[PDB]
Amino acid sequence: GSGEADMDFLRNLFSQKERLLDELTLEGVARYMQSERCRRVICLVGAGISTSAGIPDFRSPSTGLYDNLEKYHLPYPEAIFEISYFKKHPEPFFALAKELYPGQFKPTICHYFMRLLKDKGLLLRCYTQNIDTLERIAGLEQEDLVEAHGTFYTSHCVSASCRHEYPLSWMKEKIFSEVTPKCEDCQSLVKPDIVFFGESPPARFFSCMQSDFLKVDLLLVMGTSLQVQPFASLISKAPLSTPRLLINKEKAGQSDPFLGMIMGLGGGMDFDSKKAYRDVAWLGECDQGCLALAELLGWKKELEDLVRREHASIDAQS
Ligand SMILES: [Zn+2]
Repeated sequence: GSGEADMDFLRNLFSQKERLLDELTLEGVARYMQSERCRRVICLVGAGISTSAGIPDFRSPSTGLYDNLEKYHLPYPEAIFEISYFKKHPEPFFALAKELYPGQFKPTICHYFMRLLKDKGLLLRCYTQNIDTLERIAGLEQEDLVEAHGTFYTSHCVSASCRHEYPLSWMKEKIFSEVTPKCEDCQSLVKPDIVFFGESPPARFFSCMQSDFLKVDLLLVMGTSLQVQPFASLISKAPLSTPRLLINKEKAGQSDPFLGMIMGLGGGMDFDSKKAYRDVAWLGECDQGCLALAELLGWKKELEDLVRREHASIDAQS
């Protein structure tokens, strides 16, 4: 390949060992988090943090969700999230969005735990797979978040020459009234800032992925398998001394041999080999693990009060 020199040029430009936990347990993590050294925490979260809110298993065809979409005849399943298809045929996506827009679910204990991390100046960043808006509803702000698949909170005209922004109430009204949103300036489609196939993600995603893991003191991985992009790559970016806690129902089994080898060679999770020194798995429901961890930090009541207050505020304002 005559391209190898160019690939070497870029790789050289973009190229980037203590035991800090006294014990590989939740209790050890909680003590570490109270130590001076634990200043910057990154959470990586997936669908398991929202199950307890009632968010459905979207893999199942058996719930409300997709029946309404038969009439559209998609040419392949991903077409509903592909930008060139959306531009010609926006209706299927907007029919799905009607189900997915927030309003019907509240954040979980796990979300509010991340709100406490923010309140306490510990949260460097939350990387989320989810598109349920629950992190934002819990009070994490855009600067706190890298939403891997984007967000329904913000919306923009799709034309690169315009890119007018529209607020959630403007969109939600249109979607609920089954009016396809058009830009008032240029008449192009307006879509929520969900990152479609074929679309560029916000630049800040890469910049955060390239910076944040250089000086992170603790990774909290909740409600996701380790073998999911981009998370597989991001945990292996942390400093070798940085402790990493997984809170999830189950540890995933092996999913592929390249990804598996890569993990093992690259500084993937090691909870229980003879070389284990910094990774902890806590297996159970995300809410239960965050309750437990909060109790260890002396935050039980603060967290309880926060959940109750915020849930009541959602009731009051619905
Ligand atoms: Zn426009």
